Amino acid sequence: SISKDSRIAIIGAGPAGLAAGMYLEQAGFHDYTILERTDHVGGKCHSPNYHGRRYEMGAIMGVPSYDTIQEIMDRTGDKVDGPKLRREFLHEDGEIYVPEKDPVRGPQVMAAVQKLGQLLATKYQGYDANGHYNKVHEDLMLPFDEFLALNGCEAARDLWINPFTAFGYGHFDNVPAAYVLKYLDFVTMMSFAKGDLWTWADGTQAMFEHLNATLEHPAERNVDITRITREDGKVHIHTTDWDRESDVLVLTVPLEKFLDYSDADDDEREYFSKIIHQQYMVDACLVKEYPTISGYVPDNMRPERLGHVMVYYHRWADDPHQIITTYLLRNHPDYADKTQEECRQMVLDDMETFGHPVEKIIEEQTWYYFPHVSSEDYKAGWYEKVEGMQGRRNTFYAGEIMSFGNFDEVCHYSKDLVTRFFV
Ligand SMILES: Cc1cc2nc3c(=O)[nH]c(=O)nc-3n(C[C@H](O)[C@H](O)[C@H](O)COP(=O)(O)OP(=O)(O)OC[C@H]3O[C@@H](n4cnc5c(N)ncnc54)[C@H](O)[C@@H]3O)c2cc1C
Ligand code: NA
Repeated sequence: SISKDSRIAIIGAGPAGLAAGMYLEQAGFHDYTILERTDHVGGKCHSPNYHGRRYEMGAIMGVPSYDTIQEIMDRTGDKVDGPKLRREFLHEDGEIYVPEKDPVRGPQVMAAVQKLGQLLATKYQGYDANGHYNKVHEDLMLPFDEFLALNGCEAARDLWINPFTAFGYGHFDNVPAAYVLKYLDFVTMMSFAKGDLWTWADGTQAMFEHLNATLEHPAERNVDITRITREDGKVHIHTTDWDRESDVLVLTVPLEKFLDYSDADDDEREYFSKIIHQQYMVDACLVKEYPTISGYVPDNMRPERLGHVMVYYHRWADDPHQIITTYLLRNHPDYADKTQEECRQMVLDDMETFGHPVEKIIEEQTWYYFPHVSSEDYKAGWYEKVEGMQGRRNTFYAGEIMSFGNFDEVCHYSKDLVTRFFV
């Protein structure tokens, strides 16, 4: 479909762009370049150093069905070798509870989970295909909570919420089921429930730094792209230090932000303007009365508790002076955005309520997170349109918006992008 001698410009050296280069290269496309704006690779897989070890400012974990990430690891020599994950559940007052042994609610949840599994196995068979170019059932276009209510499966939300809302992906009242069930597909949900999770001692970033190194063309970094245009069957890229012509453009960067430095056409502008994102804030903390385990707080995952700590990550069990990361959301469609200052204050108060008071915040990051569209826009055929635009003026669209904000999903999509359009 596309000629091996094409000059291919990939924008972004996150998992998505690095994967694009890997699978292009392995398909015989040797003239790609990856353009990265920062000084580093891995994107939201970001594993900085502290006291001889690496902590996670972004992604922490995978599941055994992360087949594409296994291929990446087959290529780099990396191994799943991080510390074990364990967790407790806390109420918003900090008291420990065991929802798995709630004799009334527990059965209700697992019964709903059983029923949903059967629906997914029959009625919604195909729901978990990567990307959204296979048009899902209309039901999956509804907010997850409405999708569950339609099917009499409300109580299932209790299991699904913890690795979703706490993981920054937003709230079940508004986020379409399509996203939730592609990420937390039945088998993936089961792996999470069971604690069968991948972590890396050197961070999730490490395998991406290593992938980049294995590439024929490691990413070019500190590349400040000021403008892109696509006249006359060609791509023209202008950066502070140069400007070059390519034959093919691959975007793994945010598509609404792309509008501000490109000759974006009417469709691009109209549709990329609909993209909404999460403001997901992570605080790298030194604390007293070091936790003995990670904690989730479902009470603080309610929209009424927006900006509160939903979860904190106990990474290094042996060293009580190592980093504990905290996680909170600053936005919700039906609420005013929470300010950084006020959310930072909640980090301190909540961690104190939890009995693990903060001595120091050494790093803090609000991420551009989980780009997506509303149920209304999804229903109106957003992905039909954008997937119909694939290749228009030699521009291909990828990254988080085109699949899901998880590093296996975006890598998987980049791989299939090669199969779908290039080979
Ligand atoms: C706190 C947190 C927890 C997470 N937990 C998990 C998890 O448990 N499991 C999981 O699978 N995933 C997890 N993720 C999500 C995962 O990290 C991302 O979905 C993944 O990194 C997406 O890869 P990407 O390449 O599409 O986007 P990104 O990682 O965001 O990378 C995009 C790249 O493009 C670059 N870029 C942006 N603009 C430009 C520009 N204008 N010009 C050039 N380059 C540009 C960026 O600098 C970046 O390198 C987590 C993320 C965070 C923040
Ligand atoms: Na459970």
